Amino acid sequence: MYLRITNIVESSFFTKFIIYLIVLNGITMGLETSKTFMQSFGVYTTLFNQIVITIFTIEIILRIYVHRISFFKDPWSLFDFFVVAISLVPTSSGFEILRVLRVLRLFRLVTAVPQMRKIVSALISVIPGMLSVIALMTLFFYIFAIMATQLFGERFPEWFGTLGESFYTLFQVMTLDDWSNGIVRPLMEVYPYAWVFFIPFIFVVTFVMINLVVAICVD
Amino acid sequence: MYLRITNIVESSFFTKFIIYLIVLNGITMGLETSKTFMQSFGVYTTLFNQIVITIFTIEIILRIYVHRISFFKDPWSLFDFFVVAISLVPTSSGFEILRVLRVLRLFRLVTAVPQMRKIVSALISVIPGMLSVIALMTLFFYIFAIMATQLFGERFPEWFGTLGESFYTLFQVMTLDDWSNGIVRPLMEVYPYAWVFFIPFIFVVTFVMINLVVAICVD
Amino acid sequence: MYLRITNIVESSFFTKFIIYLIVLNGITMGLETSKTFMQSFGVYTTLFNQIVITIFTIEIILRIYVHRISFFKDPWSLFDFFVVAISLVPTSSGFEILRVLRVLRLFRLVTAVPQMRKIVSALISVIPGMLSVIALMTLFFYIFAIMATQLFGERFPEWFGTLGESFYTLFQVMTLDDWSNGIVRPLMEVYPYAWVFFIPFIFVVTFVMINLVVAICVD
Amino acid sequence: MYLRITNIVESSFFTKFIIYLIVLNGITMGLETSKTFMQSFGVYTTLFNQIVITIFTIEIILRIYVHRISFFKDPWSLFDFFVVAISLVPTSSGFEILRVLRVLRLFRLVTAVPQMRKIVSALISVIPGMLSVIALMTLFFYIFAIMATQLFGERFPEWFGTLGESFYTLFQVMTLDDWSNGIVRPLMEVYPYAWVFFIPFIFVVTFVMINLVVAICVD
Ligand SMILES: [Ca+2]
Ligand SMILES: [Ca+2]
Repeated sequence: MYLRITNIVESSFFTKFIIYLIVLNGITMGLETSKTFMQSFGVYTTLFNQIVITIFTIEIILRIYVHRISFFKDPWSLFDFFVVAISLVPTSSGFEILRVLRVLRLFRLVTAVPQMRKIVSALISVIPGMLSVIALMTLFFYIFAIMATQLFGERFPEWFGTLGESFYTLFQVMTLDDWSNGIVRPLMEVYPYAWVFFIPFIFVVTFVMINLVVAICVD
Repeated sequence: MYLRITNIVESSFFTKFIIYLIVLNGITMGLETSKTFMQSFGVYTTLFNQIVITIFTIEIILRIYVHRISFFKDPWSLFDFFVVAISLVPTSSGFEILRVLRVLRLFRLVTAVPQMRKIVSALISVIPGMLSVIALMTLFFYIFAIMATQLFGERFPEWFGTLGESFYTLFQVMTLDDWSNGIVRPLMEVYPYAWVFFIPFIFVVTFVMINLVVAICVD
Repeated sequence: MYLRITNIVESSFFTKFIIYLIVLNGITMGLETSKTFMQSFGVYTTLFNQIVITIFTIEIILRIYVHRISFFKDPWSLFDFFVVAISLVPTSSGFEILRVLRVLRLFRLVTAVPQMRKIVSALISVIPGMLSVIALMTLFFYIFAIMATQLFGERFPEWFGTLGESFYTLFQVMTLDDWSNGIVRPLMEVYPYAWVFFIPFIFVVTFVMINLVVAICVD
Repeated sequence: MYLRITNIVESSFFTKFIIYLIVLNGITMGLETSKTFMQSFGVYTTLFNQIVITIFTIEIILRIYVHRISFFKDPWSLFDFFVVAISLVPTSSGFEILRVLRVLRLFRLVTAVPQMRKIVSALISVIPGMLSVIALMTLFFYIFAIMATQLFGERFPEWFGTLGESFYTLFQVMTLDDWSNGIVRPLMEVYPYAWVFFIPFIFVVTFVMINLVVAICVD
């Protein structure tokens, strides 16, 4: 029976049928957003919803008999498994995020289309050539986050009171978002020289980030 | 008479007479902005306006009897057609944006001049080699916009209350506009972990957006 | 006496004497900033100022004998004339900006030192290849600035009340400064659809500005 | 004994032992952040800290005999000296930044891993090409900061008023952070024309900053 189902699975119709469900399920989830619609046709939806999840487990079952180990060595295949997996966990217990993480299956539209796969892969492929710099910054954030936590966290515990909080605030300064009136101008009402910590922080981080951009505009 | 007018239409005079009118009506529209100027000379500029609107229809009419099918296959011409059409809809009824969309005619200075046309066309032509990315992002915004609506909509309806709202807020974070003090920090007073949703959303959206830019400098 | 002075002006010493004065007057103008310093050594620095302005007029006078009509055809040369001239206008009457515009002479340190000159020129040379785009946008701003004034200026005169105000506000959106909480979210409390004007406004203007930068990396 | 130690120091084990310390002292510093952790293991960590500081001075001493003059002509080595030196100052009176600057030793993880060194060096190497621009800008900032102080600092001393305050505010405008609502809109309530000073300032400073980025993407 193997070669029977291998022909079914590898069949263009099969793929296109899967893709069709995604674009239907995608549209369905955006409708699940309307509190009105759910009162009207929620039943219709949750069942259509459960159907797809059944169908998707079947597909993932089929997809593995026809690839075995070649499957679990495929990023795209793995993705799909782990996504449908999520959607499998019952509609209760644990963390209310699971019910919500279900919408991640809409990313299957990416996986089930090569043109998308192509673009994502083009994108991802740039990452390893960034890890040298990324690592550098992460070391950097970590060093300053620590300095900040012990320089400002006592008078300013919202922003710097904790290693995590300093990390967040330092990130915010890096995105340059409301950084002066929002953070440093205040900080300075107590610590006049805080500009000595943040202007340099800003130069370094902005400089590095520009280098990172030109680095990707060469490869 | 065909060749008589085909020789009038193609005439440098005719074309430069059009450009001359555009720059006048352009100037006249910035004057119509002034409450003071409209008092005293309202009728001047209202007549002068209706005058030009005729002249432009006459032209667009003449322009067709010379080009027929060729004219309804010229981007720049179709434009000119539709932009005059809008300017034709009676100063009443329906929507009042039509009185305001009439200012779109000043975009004719772009069509009716090659130097401008060159640059516009240059710009536009970059778009198709972005749609792969643009598609990806729209799918992404749609996914996260759904998650946000069903994670923050209840306590924060102004910002995430509706699928559209989340789209708006998500756009806003993407432009990095006032995103932390103002959206995420407030959010965190209730949802300590909201940072888990927004830092990743930001990395992705900004990474992708950098790629899209380096894409446009490899062409 | 011509050849005598053509050896005074063209000399190394002359030039390096001029440069020495600039860096001295420059330092002197940062000290004129302190109200303290002025209550002590203010007389010193006002004379020192008039002194330098004398010395500078002598030089520019000299410079013209040695160069005649060739001088008024050098960008850098014309500049120094204009800048020194501004510095000549009596410490009274008309506008006080003239007293303030005097500090523009410190731009002579650029005019009168190569490499600066080189770099400035490097930069300016990039401009003409932007004029097509620049022009394009200025038409675009103008069109929307008009549109906004008549869509939003009645309920929101601070921001869109005058054509000029719209230009300012529209500029501000383009710099993406506080555009959503500061301007559009408010606007929407009255004009729910205002998002239809600003998101498109923002795509266009951002897109364009990206191209203009990609252009400057082609040239 | 020279060649004995030159075989100890130059040894892989020596280096990898140093790296192993950094990553441990690094971890230990992120824990010294916790107020809880200090109340339980504070003594453990302060001793461990004093220890590592010795180990690093022993190393730095060893490192010097094996290299002599070649060491004080190595950037990376000098660094390690100064960084360790800072950590050497007696945890006591004087400034308190010295206790905080101690966390700078984690930058040794950069100095003592060739993969970091490379990337850092790759970055630093870009700086010389920028000094022509960097100089230009500093001159520019200096000129406008002075103008601003004498134009706006009487009514707006928080922001201007001091040559330094202007510098800061001008920096802020350049990062474009809250520049319109936060600064220029207010200024205009008193000085209607302040826009004539800040819009050009913004064009120029952002122009320059674009050219600088393009110059780095070509070298
Ligand atoms: Ca802001
Ligand atoms: Ca901002």
